[PDB]
Amino acid sequence: VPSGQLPRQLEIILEDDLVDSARPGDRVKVTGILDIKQDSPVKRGSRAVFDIYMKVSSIEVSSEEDEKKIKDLAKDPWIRDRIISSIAPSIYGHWELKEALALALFGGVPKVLEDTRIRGDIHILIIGDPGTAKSQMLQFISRVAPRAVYTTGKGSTAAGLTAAVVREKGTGEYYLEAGALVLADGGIAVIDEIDKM
Amino acid sequence: QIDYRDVFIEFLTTFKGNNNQNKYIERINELVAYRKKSLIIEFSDVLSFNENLAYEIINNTKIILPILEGALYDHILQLDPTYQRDIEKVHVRIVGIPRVIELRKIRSTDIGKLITIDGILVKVTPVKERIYKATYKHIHPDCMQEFEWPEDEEMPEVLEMPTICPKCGKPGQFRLIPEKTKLIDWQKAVIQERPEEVPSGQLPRQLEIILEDDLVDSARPGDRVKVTGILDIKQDSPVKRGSRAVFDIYMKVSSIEVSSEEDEKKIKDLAKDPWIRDRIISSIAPSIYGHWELKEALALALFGGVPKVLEDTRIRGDIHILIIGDPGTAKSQMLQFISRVAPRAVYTTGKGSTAAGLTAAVVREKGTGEYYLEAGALVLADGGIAVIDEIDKMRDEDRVAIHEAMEQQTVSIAKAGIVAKLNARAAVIAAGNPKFGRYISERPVSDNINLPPTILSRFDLIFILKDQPGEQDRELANYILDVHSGKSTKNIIDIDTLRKYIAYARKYVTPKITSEAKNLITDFFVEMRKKSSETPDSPILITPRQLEALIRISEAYAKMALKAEVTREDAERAINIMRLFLESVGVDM
Amino acid sequence: QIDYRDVFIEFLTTFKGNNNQNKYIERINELVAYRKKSLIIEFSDVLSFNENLAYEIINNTKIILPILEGALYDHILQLDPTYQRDIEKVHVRIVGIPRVIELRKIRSTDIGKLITIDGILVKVTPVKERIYKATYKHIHPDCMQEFEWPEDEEMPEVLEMPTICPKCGKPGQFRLIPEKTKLIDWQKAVIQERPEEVPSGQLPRQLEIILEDDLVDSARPGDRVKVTGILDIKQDSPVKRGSRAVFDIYMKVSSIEVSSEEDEKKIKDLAKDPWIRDRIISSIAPSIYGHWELKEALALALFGGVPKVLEDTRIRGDIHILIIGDPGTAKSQMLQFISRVAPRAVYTTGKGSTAAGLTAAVVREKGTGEYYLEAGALVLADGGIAVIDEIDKMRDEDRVAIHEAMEQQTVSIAKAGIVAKLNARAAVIAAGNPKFGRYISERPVSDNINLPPTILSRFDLIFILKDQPGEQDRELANYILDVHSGKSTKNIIDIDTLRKYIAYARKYVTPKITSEAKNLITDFFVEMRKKSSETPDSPILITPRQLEALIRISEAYAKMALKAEVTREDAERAINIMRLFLESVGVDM
DNA sequence: TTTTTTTTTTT
Ligand SMILES: [Mg+2]
Ligand SMILES: [Mg+2]
Ligand SMILES: [Zn+2]
Ligand SMILES: [Zn+2]
Repeated sequence: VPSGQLPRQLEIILEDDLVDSARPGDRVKVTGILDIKQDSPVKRGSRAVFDIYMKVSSIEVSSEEDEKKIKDLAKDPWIRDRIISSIAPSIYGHWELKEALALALFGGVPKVLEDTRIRGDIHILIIGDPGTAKSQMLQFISRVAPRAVYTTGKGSTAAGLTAAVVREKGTGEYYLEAGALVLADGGIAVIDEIDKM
Repeated sequence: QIDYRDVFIEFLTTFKGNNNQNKYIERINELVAYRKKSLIIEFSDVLSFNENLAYEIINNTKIILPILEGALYDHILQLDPTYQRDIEKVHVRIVGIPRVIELRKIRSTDIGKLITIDGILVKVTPVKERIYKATYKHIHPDCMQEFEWPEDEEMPEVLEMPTICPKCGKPGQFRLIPEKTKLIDWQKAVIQERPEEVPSGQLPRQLEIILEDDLVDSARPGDRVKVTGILDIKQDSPVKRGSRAVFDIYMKVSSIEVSSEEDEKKIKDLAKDPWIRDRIISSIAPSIYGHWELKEALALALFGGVPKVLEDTRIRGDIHILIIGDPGTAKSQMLQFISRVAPRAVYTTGKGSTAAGLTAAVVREKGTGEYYLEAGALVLADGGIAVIDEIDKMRDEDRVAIHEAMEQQTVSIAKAGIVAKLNARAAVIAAGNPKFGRYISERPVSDNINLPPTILSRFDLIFILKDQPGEQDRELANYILDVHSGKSTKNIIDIDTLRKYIAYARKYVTPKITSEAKNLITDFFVEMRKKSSETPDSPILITPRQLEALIRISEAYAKMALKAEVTREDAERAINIMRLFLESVGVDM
Repeated sequence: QIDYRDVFIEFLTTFKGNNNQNKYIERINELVAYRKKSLIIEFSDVLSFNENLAYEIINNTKIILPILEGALYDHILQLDPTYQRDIEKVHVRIVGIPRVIELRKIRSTDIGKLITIDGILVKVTPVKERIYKATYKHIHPDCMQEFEWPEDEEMPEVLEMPTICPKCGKPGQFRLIPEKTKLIDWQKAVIQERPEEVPSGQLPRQLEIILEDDLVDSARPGDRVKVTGILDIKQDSPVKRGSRAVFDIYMKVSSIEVSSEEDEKKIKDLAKDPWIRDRIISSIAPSIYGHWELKEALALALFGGVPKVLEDTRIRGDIHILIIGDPGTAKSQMLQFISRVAPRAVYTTGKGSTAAGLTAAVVREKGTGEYYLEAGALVLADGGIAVIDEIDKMRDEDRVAIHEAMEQQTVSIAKAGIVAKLNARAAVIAAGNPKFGRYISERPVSDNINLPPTILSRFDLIFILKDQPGEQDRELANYILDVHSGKSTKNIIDIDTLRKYIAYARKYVTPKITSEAKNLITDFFVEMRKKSSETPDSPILITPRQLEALIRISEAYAKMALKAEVTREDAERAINIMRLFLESVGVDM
């Protein structure tokens, strides 16, 4: 996005076996043919201006050499120390906090019992004086995690965190839109300035 | 090709059941007895009897289904002619189709084929009428003729009127004649996929289903059902131009399954054991050890007392239980167990789910602005059990209205020009955290749960759960890890058998109070009042509501053993459990 | 086919009533005398006279009702020639049809047959006009012709215009002529099923009914009614293209019954008892033990005083009662009994207890975006009794909003560009708990009640209920257990005849004050004022409102015995009950 | 319903 501008959007069409090939919030690479979009041909009067939409032919989300590379890293006896040392390299100190943040990236193993369920996710709360690089680390966590969402207490609403009802004015229909917590399912949700929410 | 009508008729009359009893004839006779007009058959039986017939049903259901219905109708009228002039069309429905498709996996290849879907009902529209054979009159000064426009064909889902009068061969204006128009019952429902099968990070899908004829009002909203039928593309408005060559898909329901005499025999047999009362206590929440007093109370709540309806007043028969447990005391384990074991239960929190927190609310219409009513948690749980976790942070509006619903079991509205009264006869089981994090023994109960003392008097029993760091910690730690690995106890009753046991007792047992039980309860209540009077700072008010609790608790014990009357033993147990409750809150009984 | 109008005319004259008085002959006379234009026929008197006439009326209702009505019109014409050119068409109403169908059980087969439905009226639209015979003029320079479009046929519900002029056989445009158009009165109302028949966990359903001609304004919302007629499909917007061959169901009302000379005889017989006052008091909440003085007060509020309307002022005639008591003192149970026996009552416990919900609310009409008033609890209770529960839990700023309603019996709103006044002539009965939940004898009376003196002066009687344990618990426990055992008190006036007695007394008895009663009331008021001046610490102000409370109470006692004037004994009873109220608040006399 | 600024009544 250029300076002082808002992000742009494009409409894509998935057909046949390409449906349900991705989830919202994913970074994708999409290939296909561009075409102009027609929606109300009968609406005569000016409006000789059309929008462009993409006709998808193949979609990629986000492999053998990498797996070999990963296995070699795990062979080092001090791999755990290397991983901790790699969390926010630009921050001095805070070794205990860095160690805990590494654990939350991996997490535990969920367990389904006879009656109840045990979560595998780890929740971390940080309280610190201003200027202690709390926000710098959280920015790093949201960038290194395979799936993460960064939110702020003041810039978030209850509807925007769980699900927002969108009335389809074209047909007068109600349907849900995924919120921040839903989009972070299976990942990490990062909340800054939780005390100010 | 081969006429299966003869095969179908002999199959029904010569079906070897569990003992070759020909159960299909039995239900056919039952159908004639009550004029049910709908016969259901199992696909497994058809396949076992003649797999060739089964394949035709599952492959060409569009063509051969009316053929089979005609053969069945002829057999029914031949067996009994009185069925005529009452039902002109019988219905045959297939269940247990092996072609099961997940809701999210439906594609274009499944359109027009017989498939079955499993899901949850969310919305049900009121019953309406659909035209399948209309009658029209040509308004042209020379015609004055009446005719049925959809000639030799059923009226499609799209209402269309003739352009040229068939009788006079002229165009013009046509008027519908409702008096000579055939109608069929029509209902629309929405089915939603279960949360278990929803992929991660995605919203649940929905599907529109249409119920017609006797299938209307076959399932209350919020029930897990299995639906079988045909898929088709919806046509909301075919005359709407604007491209949009895409369409949704809906389902024409042909058979719906929701979720015995032998059970009643085994239920009565299960009650023959004189130790049945203690067995039921053990069967409650087998995962958690100890907490026998709390387990005993929950068993009484499920059975409940017998409500009294008099000429001028109504007396509550439900039993309300309050649990105040420290954090980490696993107060949500049996609460989840209670919901599963209860035949009808509603799970919610203090704030509720919708705008109507617990009792009810009045909401303006989004489209028209008209005022209507929305049922709360208590109303939706009428006749069952309402499990309300986290009772201590209910809405401020409900903090006053709950007084009437908890005692009079009614919700009264006199707002925005609407006067209404809704029944709320539901037993309430609620859990709340202490207002100071950890419970304080020396302090009273009112200043420990953050509720008005009036509400406390409306609860039959109150129990306090404390996480005492005693010797049990080692056992508790081992117990917690054993639950992680997996373990179970023995000599209990499964939830499935227990659930029907409670349902049977609540429908056929109405215990009566005897003189011996009457005298025992009277003496204890007088004794209760004296003890509270002596203490000038009693932590719990002893009101006449307590006397009603003794009657209700004692009746539950008799209902627990399917007793016709209440005896001394039932009264003695009722007194003892109340004595423990007074000790728990810190009253020297 | 044979005719029956001769038998119908014969039945109207040859039928013998209970005493062979030929009421239908008398009923015809009343119809002619008052130009009633509508006649009511009981179905139980038709099959008894001729069973054959009963079935044809039920079955072929469409093609036999106009025939019978036409014959009756000729019978009236000879009975009174002047009835002509006053009422051109007459109507006959049939009630007590054996075909009664529950609202939820209506299906396709029930359309087109005479049925009966019992329910509750919730809303009525204002009276309108419907065209059943239109007159048109062809706007085409050649034609200039006027005609009635629907020939030999009543104009359908859908407004249809001619396409070809019958006078000239040419197309064009036509102009309606309102001056030559025949109209019929039209009204729409919505009926709701009673809560008794609503299934548990479900919201009540509604049905739309149409009242036409003299049936308009025959009932008001909130009334239990029994309606008879024919169902039909609703063609609200037939011009709406877009498929949707699904139609709703509405009801064409033929007769309506709301909620008898024999009742008057029964009521008058009851008043002959010298101890009728005692019997009425004993009949108030028989299931509640004790509280005799509170039961006496509740009886007075049900009957009330005599409002005075003068050329310059209006004087309140209603009686207001306030009850303060400890929890579990049967306050809510007794209040619920009032709503059952009162002809019109409104209940409000926790929801709608705000200022807007109690008197009136200004709501934005989303149809046009403007503002209009919505009736509150007190306005909806006009002419009846308003019951308020948990008054002590109401906010003080919300509670003061009813000061004008309790005394001036009007509600005035000046908000958001709306200035309006509404009538709120209702009796207010309120219940609540003391300041500290339970009454404390150590604290004075003033802080125990915790209410401003301004609102206390508006209550005619105030009672304090104390739950003090003692020797009466055994009697209370025995009485409660006896109630649970099914035992009931005898020699008690039951519910429905008590409701009739109160309704008759309120609208037919107007006692007047005599000279004997004037002296007794004046003397007590002077004595009461002196006692109040003696003690300045009293929590109750003795204002002139108290003097009028004595007048209102004394009139109610006379009205309770169907007496035409207030005598010495009635004044003495009013003074006696006033003494107890003063003693109940610590004001000795 | 949803975020927004606004005057208003009422949560
Ligand atoms: Mg920061
Ligand atoms: Mg009460
Ligand atoms: Zn024609
Ligand atoms: Zn003409």
